[PDB]
Amino acid sequence: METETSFFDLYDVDLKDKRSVIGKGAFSTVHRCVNKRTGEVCAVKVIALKSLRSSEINKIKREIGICSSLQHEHIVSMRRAFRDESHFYLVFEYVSGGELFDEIVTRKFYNEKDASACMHQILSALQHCHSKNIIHRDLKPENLLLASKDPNAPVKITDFGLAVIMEQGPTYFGFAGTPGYLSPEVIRRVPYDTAVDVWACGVILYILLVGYPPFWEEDHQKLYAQIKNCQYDFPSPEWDSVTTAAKELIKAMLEPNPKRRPTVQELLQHPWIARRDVPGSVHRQATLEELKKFNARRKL
Repeated sequence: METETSFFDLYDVDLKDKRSVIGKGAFSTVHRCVNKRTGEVCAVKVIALKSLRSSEINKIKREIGICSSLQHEHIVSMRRAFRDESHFYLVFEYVSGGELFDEIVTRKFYNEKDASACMHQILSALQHCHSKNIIHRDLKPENLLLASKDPNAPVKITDFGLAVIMEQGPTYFGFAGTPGYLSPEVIRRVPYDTAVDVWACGVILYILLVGYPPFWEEDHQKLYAQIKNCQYDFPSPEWDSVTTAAKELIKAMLEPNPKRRPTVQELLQHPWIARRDVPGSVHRQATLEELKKFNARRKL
């Protein structure tokens, strides 16, 4: 990262203007900035250093190393990273399509084939991550973005703040991730690996098909219990119109034991992902309505 040059020397943005703010998070704020030299529109992630403990700062530096190691079409590319005496500035490629789940609910047509295109992009990005021994650890709809408000815009995964680098096989990296997408191995606090990402994909794919998560419980202890014992189902009637290929793919992605869980490469070679005509074609309006309820529920 550039510790000598100021972000404000290479990029232009008024951090005080409201119309510059792309996103407001609890630990950072993402503004729309413009490359002074090239005119490229970018999303800078501003992180004040003020109240930050050392663990948080090194978490950020970890995110910078990992994000710089990653150059893939379906990963939001970090252009450059800056650190001055008060702020981190993580410049990223501009992403204007918003969250994937916020856009699916606005589609007039959505079927398993669309869900398979999304999952294909997510899986390919994950294949690039795991190839470099990177575990995202926190895959969730908030991290699944669309590059543009255009149809057929690419899905890009993002937010590697919780990402870890696995050097020596299954390793304990701590208990992190959002509860609904936590892998059983992480809940058990045993050493884990890239398989945890696969787990989240399963949970995500499930949602992509029906609009509600397989593990939903307000009590996080009963939720972690459901995840450990792999207590989920395909309720009628929503799942009766789903291909058994998708159902089997989710059953595989949600394998309670990481050793029996497919790698992302194996998933990318699954017929529901690789064959353009295995996923169902019928429009799933119920998935869209349930997904509006879901999007509403997670924010609140």
